[PDB]
Amino acid sequence: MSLQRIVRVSLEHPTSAVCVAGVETLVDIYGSVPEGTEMFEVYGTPGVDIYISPNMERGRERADTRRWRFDATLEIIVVMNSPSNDLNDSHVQISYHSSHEPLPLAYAVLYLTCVDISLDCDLNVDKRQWVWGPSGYGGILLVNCDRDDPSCDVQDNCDQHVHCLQDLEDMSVMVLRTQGPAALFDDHKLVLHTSSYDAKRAQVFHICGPEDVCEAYRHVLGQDKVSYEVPRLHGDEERFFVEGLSFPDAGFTGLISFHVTLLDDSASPIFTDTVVFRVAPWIMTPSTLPPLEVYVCRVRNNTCFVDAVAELARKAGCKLTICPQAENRWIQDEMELGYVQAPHKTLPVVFDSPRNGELQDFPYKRILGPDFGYVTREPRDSGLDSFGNLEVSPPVVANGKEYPLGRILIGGNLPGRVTQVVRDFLHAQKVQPPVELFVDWLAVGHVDEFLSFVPAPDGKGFRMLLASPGACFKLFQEKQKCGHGRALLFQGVVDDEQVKTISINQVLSNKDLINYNKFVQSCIDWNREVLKRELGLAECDIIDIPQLFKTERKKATAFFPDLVNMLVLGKHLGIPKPFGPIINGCCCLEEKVRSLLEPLGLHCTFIDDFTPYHMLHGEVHCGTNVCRKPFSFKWWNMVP
Amino acid sequence: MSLQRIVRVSLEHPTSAVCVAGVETLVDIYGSVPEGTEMFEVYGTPGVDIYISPNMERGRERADTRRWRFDATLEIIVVMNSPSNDLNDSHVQISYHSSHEPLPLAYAVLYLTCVDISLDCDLNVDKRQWVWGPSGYGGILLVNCDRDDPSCDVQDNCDQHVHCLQDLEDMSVMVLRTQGPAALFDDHKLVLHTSSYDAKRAQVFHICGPEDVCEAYRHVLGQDKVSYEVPRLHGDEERFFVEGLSFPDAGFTGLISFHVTLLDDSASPIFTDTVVFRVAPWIMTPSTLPPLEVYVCRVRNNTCFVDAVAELARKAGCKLTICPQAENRWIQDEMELGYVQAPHKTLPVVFDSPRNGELQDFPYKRILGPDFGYVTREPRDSGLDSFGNLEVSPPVVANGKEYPLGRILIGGNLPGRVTQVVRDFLHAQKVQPPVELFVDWLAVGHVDEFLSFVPAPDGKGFRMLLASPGACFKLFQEKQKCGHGRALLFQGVVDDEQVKTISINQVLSNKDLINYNKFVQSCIDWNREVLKRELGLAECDIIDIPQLFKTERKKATAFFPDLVNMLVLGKHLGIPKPFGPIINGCCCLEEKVRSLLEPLGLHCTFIDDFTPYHMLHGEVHCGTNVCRKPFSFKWWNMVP
Ligand SMILES: *CC(=N)NCCC[C@H](NC(=O)c1ccccc1)C(N)=O
Ligand SMILES: *CC(=N)NCCC[C@H](NC(=O)c1ccccc1)C(N)=O
Ligand SMILES: [Ca+2]
Ligand SMILES: [Ca+2]
Ligand SMILES: [Ca+2]
Ligand SMILES: [Ca+2]
Ligand SMILES: [Ca+2]
Ligand SMILES: [Ca+2]
Ligand SMILES: [Ca+2]
Ligand SMILES: [Ca+2]
Ligand SMILES: [Ca+2]
Ligand SMILES: [Ca+2]
Ligand SMILES: [Cl-]
Ligand SMILES: [Cl-]
Ligand SMILES: [Cl-]
Ligand SMILES: [Cl-]
Ligand SMILES: [Cl-]
Ligand SMILES: [Cl-]
Ligand SMILES: [Cl-]
Ligand SMILES: [Cl-]
Repeated sequence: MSLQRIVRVSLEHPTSAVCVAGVETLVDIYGSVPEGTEMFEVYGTPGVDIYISPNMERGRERADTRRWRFDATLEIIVVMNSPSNDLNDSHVQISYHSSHEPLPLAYAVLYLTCVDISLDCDLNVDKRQWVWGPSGYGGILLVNCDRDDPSCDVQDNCDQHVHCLQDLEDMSVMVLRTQGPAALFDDHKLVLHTSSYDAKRAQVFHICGPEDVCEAYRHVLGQDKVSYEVPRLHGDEERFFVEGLSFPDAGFTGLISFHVTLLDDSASPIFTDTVVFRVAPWIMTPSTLPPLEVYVCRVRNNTCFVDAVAELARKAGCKLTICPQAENRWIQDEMELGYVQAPHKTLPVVFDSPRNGELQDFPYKRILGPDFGYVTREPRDSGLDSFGNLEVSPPVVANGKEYPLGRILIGGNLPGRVTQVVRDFLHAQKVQPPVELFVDWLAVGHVDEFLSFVPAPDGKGFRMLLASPGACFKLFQEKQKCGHGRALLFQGVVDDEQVKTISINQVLSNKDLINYNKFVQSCIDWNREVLKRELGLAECDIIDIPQLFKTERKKATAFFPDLVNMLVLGKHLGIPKPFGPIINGCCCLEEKVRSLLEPLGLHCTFIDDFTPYHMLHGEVHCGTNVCRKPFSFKWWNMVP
Repeated sequence: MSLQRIVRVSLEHPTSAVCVAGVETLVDIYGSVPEGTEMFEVYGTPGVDIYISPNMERGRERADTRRWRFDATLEIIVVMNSPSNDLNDSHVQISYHSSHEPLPLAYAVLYLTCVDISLDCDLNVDKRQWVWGPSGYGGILLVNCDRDDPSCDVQDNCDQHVHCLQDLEDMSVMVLRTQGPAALFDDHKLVLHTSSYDAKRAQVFHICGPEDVCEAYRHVLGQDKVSYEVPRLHGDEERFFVEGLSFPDAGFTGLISFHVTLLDDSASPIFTDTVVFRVAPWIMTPSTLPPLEVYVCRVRNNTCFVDAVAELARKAGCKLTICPQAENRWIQDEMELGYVQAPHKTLPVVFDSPRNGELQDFPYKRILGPDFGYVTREPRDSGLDSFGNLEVSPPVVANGKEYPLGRILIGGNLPGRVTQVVRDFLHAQKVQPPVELFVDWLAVGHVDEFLSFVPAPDGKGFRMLLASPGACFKLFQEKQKCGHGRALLFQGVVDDEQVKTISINQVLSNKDLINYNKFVQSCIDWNREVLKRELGLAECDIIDIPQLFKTERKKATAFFPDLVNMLVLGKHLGIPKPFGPIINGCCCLEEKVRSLLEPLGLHCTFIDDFTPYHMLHGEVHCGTNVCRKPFSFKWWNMVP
């Protein structure tokens, strides 16, 4: 199951074959044996393993211990597991014998120069193929999309040099052992190389001075450099550092091959070794994971929303990053905070939306720190649904398959959508197979407007919450059956243009509003069945949250503040204050929200956001982004 | 495991839902039930199946036989397995009851209009995915690369019409059943469609008059036509005929999807059905299969070679197609005769080489008959190895995997080849994973110059024959040991420029020739080990044929006529007459060839081809092509 070579010898002159350590070499002869050959012996220098074996069966046996009856169906295998100290310091001798004369009929001498050449980085086996699963192997290469060097205002993938002392942590090591006699390399070339396609996807740096000098990490393989001649500057081992340049995309499967080759120019190759890296994909974090940093804007009239986000994220231990002006508020539409995982350094990565104009400068300026990669996709042609539309589910099981990193959720329409480049990126990450949903019926049309996952220690670890006009129907009808129909919804709120205060009786007896909410619930029910199919969830995990919808056209906006589309930080969730019907001094919508959520251990704190948001078609989740702790499950044993 | 719909009803007004036959519909309500609801009954029109089931377990039970205690965790499923005869001719009625008053509290009525819509072609299940293996399913679509219509000088894929009466045999049927009430279609649209990418890869024709009129096969889906409105011209069933336009290539995985959709414009879709075709790949035929037609040229000085090919192919029952002038001889370099298989009509297909100049007109003019497809690949940039370099192995087992259609064999060099477009085509056929070999050392450099498979009822059904200078070494040395060293090789042959007659002693004692043949055998041994690894063959299946090699440069031509590179037609093989050393009135090389081949039942007939060929670097196989009977093993259950 190893490399096989056939080196033939001649009874006229000895041969000077060069072999590679560990590789087997079949030994045969040009022409025929002596005329009266009946037996043969074979002998080898210490450190030269000689085995005899029939060509039919595959059982090996030491060959230098007896005089073998001659048989053309036998074959001799020579293996040198250790490199030679000097050229041709070992040899094999085959003598042919007959019972007629006592002396050997003929000799066949083969001198051997053994060289130990191997290229290895981190062999997680064939070493030339990448296989998925817990029993899989292969090296992982990152993309290095961050800024570790403070001198640069640009990305770390752009420089052909390495002018940072800790940027090397983002790269992958690759050791080339080249043990053997030095004079051999006066006759043979050592060439590292890679295909031009892979060369345009990653860069390799040789080392000329260990661990101290930035100029010593000499760039040897890049966009135009497809091959390089390793001078063996350190002796029997050369260290290389490879950094990826791109993420898996529509045309890039995600595998790059690096080869080393020994050439005989005084060129003809006699040995080649390969190493295959897989570019680690971009992984999204659903709301079920523990949060790390909460992001929120501060706009010309954002006064108490920031304070509420602060005093409510301090219960989950978050960093509370704040933006001074946002050039305007929608911090959840411009960026999505995922990560890329490696067995040495897993770093979080921001994905920048092509929905630009307000926060278009925030990610590439003040979000890619030392360990914070940056990736973005802009189409050549336009985005209307963007990263409010992009969410991720918890780990699920559906269609027989298991999704331990969840599935991606984006919206669209069935008969005709998010731009094709973003779709291609998400589908090419291959680790969270996306599920395209129906969101085109909403005004802005983002998935997070009707769907939100929440952690709950029961059932499946989480609950999927869906907005449901029928839930509000049931709640308002059951409250009417008590006599509180004259309770008003928008009663307690700072009214500037005096949004008209509607009552329960007015809402329930408004035919157009009720029919429009029935249509909205039919859309949400279609999405609900698609979610149950593609995520394998039951009604035990699905909770309906009461929510009505306004409209000024054929598309849907929220009637009162959207209860779903909330900020979910582990045990604490910030929900938009619905300003519902006050029945006993407390909002009945808030009472229903508590009755639905707090039995799951969560604590619901409602934020007044009627003036800052919900009048520009957004809620707290629309104004708050968050990055989360990566999954414990590693992405390589995923068997897609 | 079917499509799931949720249709909600209201206690205020009945609903008029339209459902699809076989599809389940969950029935719920907007808002809450009556105030004192304790029980409920459900009733359905004959032909309406109503089941009750808890939302946790998945056991169904008929629901219209008792009065059920009310439970919000129960759900009712409505299924109509048969289409309706008139609009809303069936209905479901849900009554809510209490033990307090004897009459029902409220009713909920849902009228149903059932329509049976289904698109099916040949469902070999999900019907939207193509899976490999004996337990796999999916439809097969051909490419229709032949000329069934005599009126056209061009291919059958080029016309947008169908002006042939038997070209339809090459297409694939696709039936769309649309049973239901006719008035429904006054309100709903029926749309067939496909993605523009798939639209550029295949064409679809609707039918407007059965089996008689060519103009009735109306083109509905093509390069620009991505959607079409089916008028239901025949009633409850429409027939479509789809023909493929391309083979699987680097950018085309080989799958095309056709969808049908029911729209509600008085548009909103409520049902969509899909059908996925796989384009059948191009399959090559190795020499082990029985032959059908032998092809050979007739050139200005080809006198007895054609006669020998004729009188030697008449033993295997071949058609013996002859070319009058070939515009010059290399009929094996211009074309490769494979086939494309379908469950209805498997047709042979020629693959035209980009090596043009001599026979560039033969395939597209006089080889694509009624059932003879044509495919070709020309690069935008040049071919130097072409279709002498392209061969195919018998079914093998290697690397654990099983190759029941064999593997493709093409030549090249390791450190740097056949053009990339041909490589991409062969690799994209996906059914015979190619093995790139080392052939760059030869003058013309074709795989068939040193490798040939032959049928033999023993071992594995076949024997791989490799040219070996060492075999000729052994033969000439064993003949020297008798005293026939003064026997001459090129003795009996028509000598015009008097090729010098060499003897065995002169050949064996020529140091340059012997060393060059040793290098040649080392190359062939590298290829031999690669073949043993990639085909899983042992020495029991490998036979070495004696062959020496000339040279006027650093590349290799044949010394005497190449014994391998022969015409293999089942039990009969035409071998080039080697004109070897005559020892007892018979050529000793022919005696060795017989001793190696005839014990396998084969019969060796040698053809004088020294003047026609072997002086322009070719042998009988270089001047003879052949198509063979397709494999009995079908390509769809191949599990690549
Ligand atoms: C949850 C979420 N991401 N919501 C997005 C906020 C909607 C926003 N709409 C506006 O800014 C707007 C307000 C008033 C008039 C016109 C537009 C958007 N375009 O995404
Ligand atoms: C087995 C096979 N396909 N052989 C190919 C024939 C070689 C041919 N060479 C010539 O025609 C030639 C003759 C004399 C001088 C220069 C070229 C070819 N080019 O393929
Ligand atoms: Ca750098
Ligand atoms: Ca870095
Ligand atoms: Ca942006
Ligand atoms: Ca770093
Ligand atoms: Ca998002
Ligand atoms: Ca046609
Ligand atoms: Ca045809
Ligand atoms: Ca051609
Ligand atoms: Ca036909
Ligand atoms: Ca061929
Ligand atoms: Cl050798
Ligand atoms: Cl893709
Ligand atoms: Cl509901
Ligand atoms: Cl308030
Ligand atoms: Cl409905
Ligand atoms: Cl390909
Ligand atoms: Cl041999
Ligand atoms: Cl003769």
